[PDB]
Amino acid sequence: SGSMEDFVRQCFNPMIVELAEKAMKEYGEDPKIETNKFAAICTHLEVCFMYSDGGSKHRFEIIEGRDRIMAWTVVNSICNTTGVEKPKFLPDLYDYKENRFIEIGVTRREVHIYYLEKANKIKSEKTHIHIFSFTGEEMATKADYTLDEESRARIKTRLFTIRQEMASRSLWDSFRQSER
Ligand SMILES: O=c1cc(-c2ccc(O)c(O)c2)oc2c([C@@H]3O[C@H](CO)[C@@H](O)[C@H](O)[C@H]3O)c(O)cc(O)c12
Ligand SMILES: [Mn+2]
Ligand SMILES: [Mn+2]
Repeated sequence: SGSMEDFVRQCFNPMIVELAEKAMKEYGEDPKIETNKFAAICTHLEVCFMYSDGGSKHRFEIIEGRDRIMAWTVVNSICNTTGVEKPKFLPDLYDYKENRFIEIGVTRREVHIYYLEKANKIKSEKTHIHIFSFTGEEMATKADYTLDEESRARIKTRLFTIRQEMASRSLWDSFRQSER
């Protein structure tokens, strides 16, 4: 789906597109062939960055996007300084205000299905899950949404805009049905 490749390179900042290309090739996947997955990885990374800008200065440490050594440097450091237990898998963010790791989900499916999958693969009581969709729906652990409605609205409106531009290019149907 090379027209989706064109969309991704036009839609996302070059720093995001470059990181997503690297991430896919690390798993032997070709961004030029799995173009729907490339778009999905760019979207999740953009959401993670928008979320980290969503509250007070330095509220959040970003873990997603970092090379593995630096990501685990951030996590092991945080788990020595704040004493919070050590996750088995790298989470997306750490929230200094609530003293918890956050896992961010972005889904073309239903939020409840994706929430349960994240909860099950995580198996760690401490990690806060926040799920976004392209349709305006969000859902978070204990209905605790972490950010104010205005910052969440920026994220939800950004995902809608992406869905709308995909739809105008007849890319949305394939993209929505690509997720597994
Ligand atoms: O770097 C990666 C990061 C993640 C990823 C996904 C969700 C998160 O919440 C998350 O923190 C990280 O997913 C990747 C996937 C797949 O990306 C699909 C769409 O994001 C997912 O639906 C699939 O399950 C994934 O395997 C690849 O194929 C390749 C990759 O390099 C990556
Ligand atoms: Mn992640
Ligand atoms: Mn995530």
